[PDB]
Amino acid sequence: GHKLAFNFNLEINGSDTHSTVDVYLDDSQIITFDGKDIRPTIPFMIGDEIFLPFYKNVFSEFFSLFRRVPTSTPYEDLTYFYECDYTDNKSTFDQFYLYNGEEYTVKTQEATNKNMWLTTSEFRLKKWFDGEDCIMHLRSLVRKMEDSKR
Repeated sequence: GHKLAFNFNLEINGSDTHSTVDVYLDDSQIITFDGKDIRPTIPFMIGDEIFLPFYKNVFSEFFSLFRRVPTSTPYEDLTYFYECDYTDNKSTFDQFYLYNGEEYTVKTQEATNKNMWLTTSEFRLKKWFDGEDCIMHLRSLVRKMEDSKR
């Protein structure tokens, strides 16, 4: 089986934001994004002109459209994990949310970054990158790695 996982992290320091995305293919990091630049972290992805600019746009859209309020605490770390899996000709998916490292699932009746993050993250990502896209990318990436001169 194979997995393509995306780890979205938004760090809120006062009013400034630092965003990161790490992409893992079968538990190997292949792509990293630091808010401004996207980069390959594995040889077969070096020189890629198809996935890198695509993800760069997706990741930028994901973070820039998040409607945040001013933080009460000096630091807030918001995590959104998304993974698709293709095993035995079967497509499965998994996602979760972390606030300062801690998983949470329940939406509350107050206007906080923690709540907005939980409420909008999946919907926001799926606008440019849904499960079907993830599976296609996954299978395409697996083949690309196998066919690569590395």
